[PDB]
Amino acid sequence: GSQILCVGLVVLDVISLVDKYPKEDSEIRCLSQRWQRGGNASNSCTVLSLLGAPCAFMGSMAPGHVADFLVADFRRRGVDVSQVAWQSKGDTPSSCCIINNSNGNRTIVLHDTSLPDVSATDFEKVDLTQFKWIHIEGRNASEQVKMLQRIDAHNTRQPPEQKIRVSVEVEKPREELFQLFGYGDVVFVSKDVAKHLGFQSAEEALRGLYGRVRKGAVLVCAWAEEGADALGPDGKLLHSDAFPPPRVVDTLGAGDTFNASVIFSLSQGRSVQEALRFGCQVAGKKCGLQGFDGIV
Amino acid sequence: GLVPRGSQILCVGLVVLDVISLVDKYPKEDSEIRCLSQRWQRGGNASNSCTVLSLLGAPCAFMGSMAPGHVADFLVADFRRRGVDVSQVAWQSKGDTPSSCCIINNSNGNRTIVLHDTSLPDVSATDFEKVDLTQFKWIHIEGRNASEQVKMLQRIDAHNTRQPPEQKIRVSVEVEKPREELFQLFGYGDVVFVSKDVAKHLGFQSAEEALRGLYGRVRKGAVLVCAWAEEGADALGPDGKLLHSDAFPPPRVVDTLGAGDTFNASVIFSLSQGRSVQEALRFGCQVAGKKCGLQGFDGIV
Ligand SMILES: C[C@]1(O)CCN(c2nc(N3C[C@@H](O)[C@@H](O)C3)cc(C(F)(F)F)c2C#N)C1
Ligand SMILES: C[C@]1(O)CCN(c2nc(N3C[C@@H](O)[C@@H](O)C3)cc(C(F)(F)F)c2C#N)C1
Repeated sequence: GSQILCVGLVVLDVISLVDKYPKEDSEIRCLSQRWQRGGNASNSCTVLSLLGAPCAFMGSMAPGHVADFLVADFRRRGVDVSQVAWQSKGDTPSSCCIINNSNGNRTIVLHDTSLPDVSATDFEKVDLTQFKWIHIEGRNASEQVKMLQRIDAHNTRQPPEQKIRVSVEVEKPREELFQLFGYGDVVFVSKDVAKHLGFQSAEEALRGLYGRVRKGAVLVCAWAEEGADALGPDGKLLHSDAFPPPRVVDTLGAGDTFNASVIFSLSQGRSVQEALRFGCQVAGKKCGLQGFDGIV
Repeated sequence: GLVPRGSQILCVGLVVLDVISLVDKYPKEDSEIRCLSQRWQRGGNASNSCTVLSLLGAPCAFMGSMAPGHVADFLVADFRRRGVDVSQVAWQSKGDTPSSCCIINNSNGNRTIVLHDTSLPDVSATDFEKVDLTQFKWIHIEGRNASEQVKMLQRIDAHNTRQPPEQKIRVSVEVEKPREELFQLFGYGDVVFVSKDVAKHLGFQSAEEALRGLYGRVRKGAVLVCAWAEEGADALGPDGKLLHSDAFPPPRVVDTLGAGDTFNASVIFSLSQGRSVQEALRFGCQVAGKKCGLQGFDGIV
């Protein structure tokens, strides 16, 4: 019961830092270039390790030079990679990321390689006893629902002391994913998902979507410079203002920084109000830096 | 390994990692989109010419700057896949190996480019000074850091002054970017390639106007070459006779990216084989024309 497991993607982010977003059909020179290990669940692992939490990553990878870079990076951060679902078919996903240096906007052109996703069968092979918290990045929802039902079954057969806490992230406005609201102790819904469902604020989104979550669950919604909100079974809307840096230079992975910091803070026994504030704190620090070094 | 004396064609210039993403529509800033297809390609003018020289059957070498890392590893493996000798690469302790991001909009064909940064130092005259030239029969320089490259060209002239005519290294220069720094390179080389883009920027409206207008800038006995896309290519040498070749357009134009580099490498190859300027012009148009109907460099020969 010592690790935080993050289930989701690992993508190679080929970053270009620009002073202005390029206008279509133009040729701009970038300020700098870097490779960064990406993917939501993968980014959350980086943050958890920097926060001082033992963590594990579970996701699909295909042997090759890109996976070698990603594995070395994960290992350099002390992220346990023993749960990786190695694939014989597909290439490693990669994306071209344009980071605007004047406002931190990040634009991602993802190349999804048909790498088969982590299956309920792959998850069934995992001994859950070493995990205190399991975070699932919403992707192949029907297959992830089965993984979540397995954690519930495990929890039924354990005393309250040994129960594995569960969190779910619904970040893409894909209908398949909306069934994941009914699973997990903590549900993270993105601003992009909330806006697609017709909500114009975090408070509105929480009130509107709370009926979709499991009994006793906490629904969390971060809203960029507007900070973040959370709503629990007691019906009290919780809010935290953002901690924006004086100069916002990179928001790539700011959402993942928030998620990991909220999870970390809750796994440490802190209240929802303290976890919300801490998430905004670390996410805000991240936005004033390139990458993840120096967030703590 | 052992490279026989006077056997290679050396190409000095840029190697870049081109990341090309094909999209339905141009992404709006701060959005996360999925591309239709994505490819990692080795680019750069001198780099592209090396590929073509290898496919033509010429032993060839590339000289350019690279920084140790995963990008350089991809580029080196891609050079090797194309039989290019990479032993002359100027490995750098500072800077990033060039990488570019191209976004191609599938609904209108628009190409948006986020060019490589300027962090990596270019090949210097002192890096070039360390090269034993005896293994090269031809040295092609892609015009970049002109003041440094002029010194490299002066070193080849000095080498040649002490050589019998049969052991003289032939030299070619490409002025492809409309940068004033580069215009001093016209006065160097046996063969000078000037691009249509450079010629137009200098106010020339045809390969003929460009050659007649710029010939006064080349050294005694040099051949000035100018390809003009579908209008074919022209050359002008010391005899004052303007030479022309019509283009050999493919039945359907597929990919013109690196067609200029294909022309340059084919002209060089043909001249290094002892063919005349007229024959080299025609051969350059033929290979460049074949390339335009092909994706990449496979099947150009
Ligand atoms: C958990 C998060 O919601 C993920 C995104 N995020 C932030 N996004 C910001 N922007 C994204 C894009 O809309 C830009 O125009 C500005 C700006 C900031 C801030 F300014 F506060 F630093 C934060 C913070 N933290 C926190
Ligand atoms: C050595 C070269 O001059 C460099 C470019 N080139 C061509 N460019 C063409 N363009 C089409 C358009 O996309 C523009 O880039 C110009 C069309 C053709 C042709 F139609 F003839 F095949 C050729 C040929 N050969 C040969």
